[PDB]
Amino acid sequence: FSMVSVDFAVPYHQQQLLTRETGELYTPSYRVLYYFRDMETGKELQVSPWHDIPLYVRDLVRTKPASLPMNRYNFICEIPKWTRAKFEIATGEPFNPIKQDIKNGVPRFYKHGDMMWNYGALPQTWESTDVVFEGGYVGDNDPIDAIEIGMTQFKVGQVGAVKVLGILGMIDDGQMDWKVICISHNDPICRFLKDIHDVPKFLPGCLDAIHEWFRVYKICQGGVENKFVFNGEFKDKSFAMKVIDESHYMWGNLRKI
Amino acid sequence: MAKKDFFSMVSVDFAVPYHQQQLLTRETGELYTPSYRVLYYFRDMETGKELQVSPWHDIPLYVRDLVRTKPASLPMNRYNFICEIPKWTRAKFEIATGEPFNPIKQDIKNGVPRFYKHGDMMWNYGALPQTWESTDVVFEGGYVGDNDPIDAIEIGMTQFKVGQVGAVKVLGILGMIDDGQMDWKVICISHNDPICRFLKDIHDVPKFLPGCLDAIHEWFRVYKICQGGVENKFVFNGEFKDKSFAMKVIDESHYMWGNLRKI
Amino acid sequence: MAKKDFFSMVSVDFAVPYHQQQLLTRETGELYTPSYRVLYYFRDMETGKELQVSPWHDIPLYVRDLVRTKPASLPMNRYNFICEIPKWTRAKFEIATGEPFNPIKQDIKNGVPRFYKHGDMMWNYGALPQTWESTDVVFEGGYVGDNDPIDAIEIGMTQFKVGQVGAVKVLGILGMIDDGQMDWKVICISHNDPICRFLKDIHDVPKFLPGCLDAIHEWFRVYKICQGGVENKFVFNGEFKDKSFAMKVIDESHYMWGNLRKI
Amino acid sequence: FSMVSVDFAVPYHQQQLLTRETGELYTPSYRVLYYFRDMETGKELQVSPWHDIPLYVRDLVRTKPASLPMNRYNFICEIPKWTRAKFEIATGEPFNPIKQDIKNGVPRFYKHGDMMWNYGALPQTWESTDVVFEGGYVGDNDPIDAIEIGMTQFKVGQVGAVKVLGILGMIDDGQMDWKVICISHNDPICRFLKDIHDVPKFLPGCLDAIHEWFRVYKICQGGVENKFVFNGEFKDKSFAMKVIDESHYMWGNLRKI
Repeated sequence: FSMVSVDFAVPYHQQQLLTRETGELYTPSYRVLYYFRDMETGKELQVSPWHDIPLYVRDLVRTKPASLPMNRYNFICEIPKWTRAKFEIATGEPFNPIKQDIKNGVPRFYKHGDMMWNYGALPQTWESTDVVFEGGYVGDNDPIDAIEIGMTQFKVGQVGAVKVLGILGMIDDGQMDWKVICISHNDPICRFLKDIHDVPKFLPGCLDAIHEWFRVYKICQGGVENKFVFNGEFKDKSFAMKVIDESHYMWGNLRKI
Repeated sequence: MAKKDFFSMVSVDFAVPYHQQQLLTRETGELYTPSYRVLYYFRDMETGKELQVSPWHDIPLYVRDLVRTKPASLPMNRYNFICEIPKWTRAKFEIATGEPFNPIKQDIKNGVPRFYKHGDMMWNYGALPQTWESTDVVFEGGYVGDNDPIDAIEIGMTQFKVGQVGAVKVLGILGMIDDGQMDWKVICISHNDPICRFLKDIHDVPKFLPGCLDAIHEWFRVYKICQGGVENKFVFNGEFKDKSFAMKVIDESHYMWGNLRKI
Repeated sequence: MAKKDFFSMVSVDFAVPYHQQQLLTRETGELYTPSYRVLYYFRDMETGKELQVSPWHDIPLYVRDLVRTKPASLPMNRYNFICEIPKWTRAKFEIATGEPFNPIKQDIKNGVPRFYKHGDMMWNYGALPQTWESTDVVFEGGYVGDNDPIDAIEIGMTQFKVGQVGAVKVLGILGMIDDGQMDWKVICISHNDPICRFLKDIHDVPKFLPGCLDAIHEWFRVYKICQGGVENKFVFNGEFKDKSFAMKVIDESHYMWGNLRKI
Repeated sequence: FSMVSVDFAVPYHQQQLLTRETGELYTPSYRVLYYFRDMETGKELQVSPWHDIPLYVRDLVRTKPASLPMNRYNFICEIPKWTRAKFEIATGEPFNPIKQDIKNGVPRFYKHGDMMWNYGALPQTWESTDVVFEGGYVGDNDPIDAIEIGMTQFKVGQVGAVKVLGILGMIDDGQMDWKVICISHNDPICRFLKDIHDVPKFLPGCLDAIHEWFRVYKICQGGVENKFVFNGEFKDKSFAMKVIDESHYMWGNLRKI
């Protein structure tokens, strides 16, 4: 038996993402915490869903065609499909757990209707205010926002691999607020969706509905319609993956500080 | 002055050591002649550096990424599978357990390349890496191992190229006796197949792919008769054991493979 | 002389009477104004002749072809569904049970077209044709019917256009009380959805579309509060009954519809 | 309540196809018989899988887009996927039941290997010898042959709706022997397969393997390779649906006689 092998020692231990809840759901004390459980040792450590969860999903040895491009990102669901309690990552609290946003002293919920798709953020991203985006707007100092459009509803704070399909430039309170469009790698049609122009072929009405909702959800809370760069048009996954890297880079610098 | 920028950078600082490798395959020799070889290499995704590797010892048996985000309550079941004999074909290819870096080559009977006389292999047929069915171990019914990697039959609709590797979900196993030794046939399905997610365990195969398991039992039970030999014997009565049993057999196999290297 | 041409023409001579009809829809009026109408017609697939029809009385409740080739042992479950309120929208459209040929029109509150204040309808919402929930019948918990076609909520990923008709598989039912009367909400899924085949009965919805049934119960239970009213009441405790129960309710409904016409 | 409705009386009763077996499987007495069970009345009548089962699948009222073309044909499986006993419709026996073909006095089985796809015929079709096809070959006086390529294996004599995707002109003993390529309307990928050029995108190797098998299965039974019109090329579904109609027409005339 030839044993000639490239002694490529697998370093680190794989980690298992865990979440825990504390506080009373729908009240201001609710929090979803994240932890890593070493898969060899069993040791747990609290981690930050934002800084510590890989933006890029990778395994040790990639067996897919070197010619096939990569498109597997992690996605942190904040507002599950068919719900309206506005939850968010507490970028201010240690270990950035998920908390429900407070509008007054009262926990916030959308007045317009429900979030009809899983809504959240991509970890290890930062849309900086010191950067200027299309139409000359600056970032809103928050992780990049994502909308995963498959049939299955994620639990609050649930994380999973998605395939980026496109992006929408929404202006929010004077700043750039990209909404990345993506789909769970486990959804039945994930494979038939190659780029943003396929969303209407397989989920007719989905993109119009996403556009319309973000365009007007504030109006009924008193506000005004919202503005979009590119004409409320959805840019494709190439443009979207670029914005995400600019984003990952920006996150990298915030951490070097 | 509505700007509250207080961003906590508290994080568990986990350095991601190693560089991700990209599997690559290259061919040499003339297909269907005895010089044909499929060789495997790794390409450091950082440095671009390539090294030749062994599909048998260097491709992980378990597919794993750096941070698992699936429920900790969901048991793991994603193994790597190396295709040797593509679906719908009959040239017997194999991992060269004796040559350096165990490339894939065509099985030679005398000096003539082998092909199945009975018909074509109707499913992708191959092996699971980092496995070893040791002759020094006695299995069910008192048969020893056959000294080769574990055998696997992936049952999805799509056909793999020769030497193609992919993630599969293990569903069950068949204990066939081949020349006095134990020869497990692990039943799996590509994690990319449209029905992979509805196939939970071996008893679901009949529900979604009726005929499939009978046709696997049958082909393996008689494929040697036409070439002159006898039918083949099976443990458990030609029954397919479920994924739990199958995973234990695969664990045993990976353990033995581990010892094999240490010697 | 190897030609043996003896072709038996013995056959049961079943003449296929009627001509297949093609459903057609046409719109009139200005969308979102009270003049908007969606009208249905049939087009004889032979003669090309068109006739206006009623989406309510003329579209078959049961989808059936001339010779069923599915196992006689497999129970039938393919009903027609008329979409009134598309997935992700909020304009309340309805079948005009009072106008001739019952076209679809937008529901008018005073003289103003209606829209749901609470949010959008997140599933295609509509009715099953040839059904009638009679006021002269007392249902579970002693509530009478609401004098309209049965309500249906189709749960697939794809969104229907207003007034679009399609085959759906019935999976269960919810008994909501609406203004003292019984108001069934039949839960179904398009026969074209990728997971239609894995959804056997109402208890499978939670397994493949977790959240879905809770979100349906909730929206229907509170959608009226914001417009000033009260929460809504449910029979069976807001529980979703399975497809068998749901099919019996639909049969009863089709029977009553039959009487309705005879009068 | 407006009751104005187009009184379009539904005539005939729907029929349920039934099959029964007689004789000993794999011996010469095995036969699969067909019957219709009226769905109202319960009355059963023996029918012929060939003359009595609609070539076109139709329901009373078509609710699909009038713009969407029709492509739902019935398919009678004779040789199930992964098997080798050559069964066939007995075009000579009354009510054309399925019987196993007899090569000598011995029931026939393929020597080459198994039929790897469900193999059968389309009902109400006839490939006449008095007609001349591409390359100038005449028909082989039999129903049109079909290969349904989905993942699920049909039982012997099982009938189901398929979507025609293409066709292959195989020459057999001097005559034209079309092999229609199709897929069960229930297979998971049926919807992604639009035409013959999609078969390689979703089932790579399937068309080459189908070509190769029909090209050589006779060689080992002593014979020679087989010839194909069009260069062993698979024509698309438009050409295939045309051949099927010529076929249905021809069947119609055989019956007027």
